[PDB]
Order: sequence, then structure tokens, then C-alpha cells
Amino acid sequence: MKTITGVFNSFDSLTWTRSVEYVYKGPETPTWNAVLGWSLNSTTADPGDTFTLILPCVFKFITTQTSVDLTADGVSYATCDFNAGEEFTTFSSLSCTVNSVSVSYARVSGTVKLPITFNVGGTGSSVDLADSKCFTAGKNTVTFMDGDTKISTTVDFDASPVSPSGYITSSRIIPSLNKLSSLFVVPQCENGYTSGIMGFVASNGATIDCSNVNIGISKGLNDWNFPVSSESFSYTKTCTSTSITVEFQNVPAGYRPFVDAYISAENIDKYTLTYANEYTCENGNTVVDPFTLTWWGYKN
Repeated sequence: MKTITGVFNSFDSLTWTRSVEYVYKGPETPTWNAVLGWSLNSTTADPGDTFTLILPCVFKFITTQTSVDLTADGVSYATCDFNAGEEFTTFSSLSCTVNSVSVSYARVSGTVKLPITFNVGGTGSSVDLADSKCFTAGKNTVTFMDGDTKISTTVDFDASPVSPSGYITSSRIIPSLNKLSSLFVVPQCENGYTSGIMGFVASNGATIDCSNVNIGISKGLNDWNFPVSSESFSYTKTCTSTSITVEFQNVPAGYRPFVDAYISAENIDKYTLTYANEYTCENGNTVVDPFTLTWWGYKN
């Protein structure tokens, strides 16, 4: 019946788990595990009271469960539902409820482990652009909040191993929507671009969701190759269920044109994009460098 704050009281560790699928400890790479400390006082907390954990800069939880319990020595003191930020908010959260228990306690403390990935960009969306500025390569402080309480720990995020000079592509599963976002950034031109055609044709069983696209020019890219800003500029586009195509003109120096779209896949773990990738740096000659990628996912 009341909302209480300050249940979560420490950020004990943030560690990345290396798997066969994932090779470098990037912020968006599954899976990061945040171990948090929590403490409840029965004189200030009653069963049915609620409290929330805030995770700034966290895209999603990597789990198929809808909730996680705060438990100690086999007793469930609270149930916390996952509320991923995704493309809706820059932060994810837990919404928790204090559980009734068969033990009486005055004070009890424990930890919880949260499987997450961070959002450092992915599209021209308001959400991704803001989060694109969340972290830099190297040492960072990751802060979560419960009401006015701030809890933090340090972590070291490797920069992308992919050169930001060439074309950039990225895809990311949006669990609540059963969709992915997918991004193409045009290769860099030193002194802007005369012209270009950027986008992708979907195949196998992928189709483009034309109601959720972003076309922008970004002022450079962050440490993970993602747009940090998005401004309009001179282009025409055509979006159909199988292809998004953006023809552009007269982009100035210092900027990177990009395009991103939501994708609906018959199989969210396997689809194919064919990328047009044509561009004519200013004062230069047209490059026509199409290529195809198969995107593979390990969603459960």
C-alpha cells in the first residue's frame, strides 16, 4: 500500500560473461551481470509495499523470466518484475513488491544478480541517441538508483574492434516487440559526400517495418560506431516490405549518413540483408560496393 525507497543499497560487482557467440566485452554484448545488495526492514516495509530499481543506460534484461526474487537462505523477501527500456526509455527498471514470509525478521539483507546489456546506441531514435552518450571506452562508473539512493561500481568497456572509417552495421533484438532494429552507416568521406544510396533489402523471412525507420546525418560516431546525433539533410527514400533505400545529396564534412529500420523476421535468430552501399565522396568518384550479411541471434 505504500511505495518505499532505498531497498537496494550497494552495487557489488558488474562482470561480463565471455561465451562462444560473443568475443569482446562491449556494453551491448550479452551478457553483463550486475550483483546488487539489498536490505529490508520490517518496521518500515510491509508485504505488498512497492519499490523500484532504476538502471540508467540499460537496454534490456537477458532472461526469458518476467521477474527475479530478492532471496536469502531460501526465503523470497520480494519479487521484482523486469521493465526493459528498449526503444521506449533510456533506462530499464525493476518494479518490486515486498513478499510476505514465514520467518519474522527485523532486518534482512541479501543480493540479487541481474543479467543485462547496456544501451550505447543503435538507431537514430531519441532513446538511442541519448544513450549513445552514456559511456566512453575504458573505465566507467555505472550508477543505478532506488529513489534518491545512488549505488555504483566501476567497469571497463572495450571499444568496438571494427574501424569506424568503413561501413558500419549492427542489429539488436527488441524482446517486447519480437522485432530487431538494424542499422547501416555509410563509409566515411573526409570532406562530405556528393551523393550516395544507402539501405538494405531483406530476405529469407525478414521484412522491413517501414513505420519505424530513422534516416539522419550524425556528427561522427561513438566508441561503438553508433550515431550520436541526427539531423535532417537532403535525401529521398523509398520503403517497401522488402527494401529501404535512401538516396542522398550534398552532405557536409564531419557527418555520417545512416539509416535504420525495425525488422520483422519469421525467425528472429536468422535473416539476411543485402546492402546497396554506394557513395561518392565530394571531389571524388562514385564507389559501388554492395555486400550481403547473414545475421544470427541466440534469443530463447
